[PDB]
Amino acid sequence: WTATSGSCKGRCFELQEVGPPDCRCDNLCKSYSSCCHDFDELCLKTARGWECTKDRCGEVRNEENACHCSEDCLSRGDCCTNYQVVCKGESHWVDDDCEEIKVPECPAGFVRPPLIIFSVDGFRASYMKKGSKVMPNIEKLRSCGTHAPYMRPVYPTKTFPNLYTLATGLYPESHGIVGNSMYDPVFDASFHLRGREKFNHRWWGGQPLWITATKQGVRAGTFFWSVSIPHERRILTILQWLSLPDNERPSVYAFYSEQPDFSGHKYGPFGPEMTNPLREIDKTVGQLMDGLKQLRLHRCVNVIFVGDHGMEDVTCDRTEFLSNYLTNVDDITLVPGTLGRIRAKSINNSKYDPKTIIAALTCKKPDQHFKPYMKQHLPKRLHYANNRRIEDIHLLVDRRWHVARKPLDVYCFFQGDHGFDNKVNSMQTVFVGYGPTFKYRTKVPPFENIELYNVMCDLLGLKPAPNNGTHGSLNHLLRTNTFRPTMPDEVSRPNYPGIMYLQSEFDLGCTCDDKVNKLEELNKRLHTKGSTKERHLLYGRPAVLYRTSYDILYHTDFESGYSEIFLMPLWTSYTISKQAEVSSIPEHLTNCVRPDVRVSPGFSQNCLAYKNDKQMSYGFLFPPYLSSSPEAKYDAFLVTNMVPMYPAFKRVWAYFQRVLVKKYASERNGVNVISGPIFDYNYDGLRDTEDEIKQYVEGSSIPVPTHYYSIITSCLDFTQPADKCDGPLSVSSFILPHRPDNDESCNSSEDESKWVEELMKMHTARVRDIEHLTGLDFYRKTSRSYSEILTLKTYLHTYESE
Ligand SMILES: *[C@@H]1O[C@H](CO)[C@@H](O[C@@H]2O[C@H](CO)[C@@H](O[C@@H]3O[C@H](CO[C@H]4O[C@H](CO)[C@@H](O)[C@H](O[C@H]5O[C@H](CO)[C@@H](O)[C@H](O)[C@@H]5O[C@H]5O[C@H](CO)[C@@H](O)[C@H](O)[C@@H]5O)[C@@H]4O)[C@@H](O)[C@H](O[C@H]4O[C@H](CO)[C@@H](O)[C@H](O)[C@@H]4O[C@H]4O[C@H](CO)[C@@H](O)[C@H](O)[C@@H]4O)[C@@H]3O)[C@H](O)[C@H]2NC(C)=O)[C@H](O)[C@H]1NC(C)=O
Ligand SMILES: CC(C)c1cc(CNc2ncc(C(=O)N3CCC34CN(S(C)(=O)=O)C4)cn2)cc(OC(F)(F)F)c1
Ligand SMILES: [Ca+2]
Ligand SMILES: [Ca+2]
Ligand SMILES: [Cl-]
Ligand SMILES: [K+]
Ligand code: NA
Ligand SMILES: [Zn+2]
Repeated sequence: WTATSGSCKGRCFELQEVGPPDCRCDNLCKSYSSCCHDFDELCLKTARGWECTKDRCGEVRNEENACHCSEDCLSRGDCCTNYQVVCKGESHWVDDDCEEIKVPECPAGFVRPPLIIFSVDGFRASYMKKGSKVMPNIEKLRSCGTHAPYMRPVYPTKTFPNLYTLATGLYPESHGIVGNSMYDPVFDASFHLRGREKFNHRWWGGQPLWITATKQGVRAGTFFWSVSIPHERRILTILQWLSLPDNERPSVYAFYSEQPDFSGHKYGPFGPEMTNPLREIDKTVGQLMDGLKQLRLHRCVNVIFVGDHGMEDVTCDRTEFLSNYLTNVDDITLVPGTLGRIRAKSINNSKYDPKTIIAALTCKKPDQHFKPYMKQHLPKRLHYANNRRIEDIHLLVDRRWHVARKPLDVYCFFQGDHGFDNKVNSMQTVFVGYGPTFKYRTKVPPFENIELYNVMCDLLGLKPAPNNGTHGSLNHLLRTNTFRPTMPDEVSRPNYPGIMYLQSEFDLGCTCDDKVNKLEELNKRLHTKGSTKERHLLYGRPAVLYRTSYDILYHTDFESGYSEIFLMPLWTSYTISKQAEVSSIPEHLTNCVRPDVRVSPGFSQNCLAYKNDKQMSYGFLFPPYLSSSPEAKYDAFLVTNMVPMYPAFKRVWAYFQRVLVKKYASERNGVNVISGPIFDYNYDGLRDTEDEIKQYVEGSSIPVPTHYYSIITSCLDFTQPADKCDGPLSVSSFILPHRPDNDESCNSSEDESKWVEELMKMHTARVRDIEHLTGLDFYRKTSRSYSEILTLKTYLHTYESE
């Protein structure tokens, strides 16, 4: 109930929301159907339009007008944004030369530069270049401020998940807004893009920027705008707020445009009808900047120009239909479109079996334009699993396509859509930062939108709530207010075991044909005490950030941190130069596993368990194929370098180790590799404790990894070899799912050179993803600044063209 007979006079776009049934005058009142009767009359004025003309200059204030051209408008803060241009001979902001903003130039009484977040829906990254001739205000922002070639959204590349990620610094699985529609089975309720349930506060987790600000004494304008409030009125309202007295004036604001998304859906990302929406957004930016300039705030305010996601070409005819695959199609509910989520239509159907569904959807047509996944098997880079609102069965849809349940659901209207995998080029969006706190004419590398919350906090002097950004990885965007973190302290120090066990103490069912001089006797002791470690451990040993028991093991070709709890390495580190040679496994060592006399039988794997486990085999973290010499090759067969691997995954691993590592050393002028296992049985993106492990090698305490990682590092200047690099580093990484079949790869019956690399690209990862999953902290000893290292740890190699 709304008692809509109260008044909005003197309350237009009130910041504090007032409780029902009292009628509201805030920028959302229309969305709750709850505005006072006189709201449109008093707060949505339109008379005489949005521009001064020559004849209105110096007019008598008439309060019916949309904006004013009278002499008192600047003091009042309600001039049309072109007032000084038309009436005082001033120039438009876009026609002024760019001049470096070295310090905030703010009116007296401003305690910090304000921040305005100018958010644009569906603004694809390539619009900055392709639409540059029709967007001169945006282009001036871009070239005079700090910009990135693109900004990576979160998955799914939908509106609310991205806007709310921007607000919180959280992945959708953590903030809770996991799609543009959702079913929460605990609440037994549904969330939709349209409608009222989305306003319930229980959907929205974490702490958004406006709350972070309020709790720390920084006032915020309201970020949300009802669709009917015209853009010009949004701008004028922000300008009015900025004219408030010091004690009432907010320090943070958001503008939102529904364009160019709204047109992009109808015409495609580059349809000829797209030029006008881009022109109109540019005009709006112009209105803000002229507006700020009249108030003497154009060298005071930090402005962020940012999109939620891009836009792809998608039409009705590129729809896949589950009714072409499933005979049971009416026993499921599909969340459809550019992704798919499946659950049982009824939870009382005991016949519904997800395994049969997955199987019926797997590699059934030769060009199938979606791939089914259990959500825990999705690429870890998507961070799209640890929420009850994400259905167990997921469909990753190819770019340019839709999935639907039946043809009747689709009957064409639209030519554009978004929602796909967040590494897809067409889904990329924009970032520009302009103002005293940003750098001047600076280009920064692409970065993820999860990082911006921290930076917005830095811009405002706020302490960010716990989030998924890596605070300091974006310090290179900022002139000042940088955040200078310290490296996490190591929690467990390693043991450095010497030779402590006799060969006959081991009864492991392991066999090796190895019963085979003082020059090379002292030479091999030094290799075991760590004499080559500077070659293979380039950036220091990783730090263990949790309580555990482990050992450092040195060898000629590799160093490892061996866990006595998980009975295998947490990490193995080695360097392969450009000139290194690949050799084969000699016949005398094919099923060789040798006890490691530094490590007790009781903290060692055993071969018998693998013999008994008919499903599980084993591989090696340091590849025997890349041993430096025949004598060094025996080290690769130590039981302490062994890890459990399904024979299907061994095809992947073997191709990586035997072919790809050498290929990368050739291309990159050497590589350093760190590899190891990951255990994430509860799909939370975080390292499992021992008691979370759901699968062991039969009859043993040897835990089975869910994934295997590798971090491949070299010199960014590839004319310098990886091991003698003076400057910045280059990295690519992977987190490969450790699966007993290759059902994920439809071409896996062919040679590994036709399908393994494609799998690995799909499972590309950031170093920081691996850190969360392992509790390790890498790159502890470089000669680089820590912030530069944090940037490197957040890099994702996407394998998309420019
Ligand atoms: C990305 O960054 C984020 C933010 O840092 C990381 O997420 C954090 O991860 C922490 C580690 O998992 C997690 O810590 C837990 O918090 C529990 C209290 O949580 C409530 O309070 C906080 C603070 O206000 C709030 O943030 C939480 O909000 C979540 O839940 C609400 C719904 O209630 C959602 O609206 C919101 O979206 C959010 O959901 C997300 O997180 C939850 C988990 O908290 C997921 O289940 C959701 O799917 C979704 O992802 C909460 O309102 C606290 O109770 C936990 O403590 C248990 O475990 C510890 C182990 O140390 C144990 O010692 C404790 O005693 C306790 O155990 C008991 O409970 C167990 C579980 O019921 C039980 O099994 C045992 O037997 C014990 O009796 C724990 O400290 C923190 O909440 C979230 N925060 C957020 C915002 O998500 C995230 O990890 C990062 N991601 C990556 C990849 O790095
Ligand atoms: C960049 C960050 C800081 C941010 C900006 C804004 C900006 N303001 C805003 N205002 C209204 C809408 C809106 O209405 N949008 C989107 C789809 C729909 C909903 N429908 S509709 C009106 O048809 O129901 C269009 C969207 N953005 C909001 C925001 O909060 C949030 F994440 F929760 F969104 C965060
Ligand atoms: Ca959008
Ligand atoms: Ca986990
Ligand atoms: Cl969705
Ligand atoms: K076996
Ligand atoms: Na296959
Ligand atoms: Zn859209």
